[PDB]
Amino acid sequence: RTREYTSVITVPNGGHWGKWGIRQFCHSGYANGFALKVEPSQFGRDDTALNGIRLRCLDGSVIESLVGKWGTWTSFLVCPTGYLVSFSLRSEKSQGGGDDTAANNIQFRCSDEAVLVGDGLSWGRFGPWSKRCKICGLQTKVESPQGLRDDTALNNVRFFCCK
Repeated sequence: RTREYTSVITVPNGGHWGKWGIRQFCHSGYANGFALKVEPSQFGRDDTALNGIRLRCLDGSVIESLVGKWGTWTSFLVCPTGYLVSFSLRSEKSQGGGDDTAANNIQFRCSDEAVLVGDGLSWGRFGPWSKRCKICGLQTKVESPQGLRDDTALNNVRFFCCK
């Protein structure tokens, strides 16, 4: 890895199908905001999944990891004061085969205790909060990124922590 980190923060819900992308980090400091690549809040088009998470680092740099090709990017949701420290994922439960457990939405906790809920899909439930640390990078697991709107979905995400 280029930037050094002390640990990885993960959550227990969230899919297992897809390929992990490249690990991206803020050049300096931590991230204090995020945006999402989601499909416009319209009706008819069957529900699918998030196609990406993108963080803003207090040093104006923006990072994402592996992104899907569908949906549009929302404006950023920024920390009132600190930086991001913990995240929770919204996902439906599954079964043996149909592992419908892609990530539907995400909410973060900032260092000042503010909670920022992404404006995503609202199907499923928020699972437990990951542990807390100073978020400086991320890595995304996306199923068929270049695929059809059909099975392209961000399945999981993990963030890296810095000193």
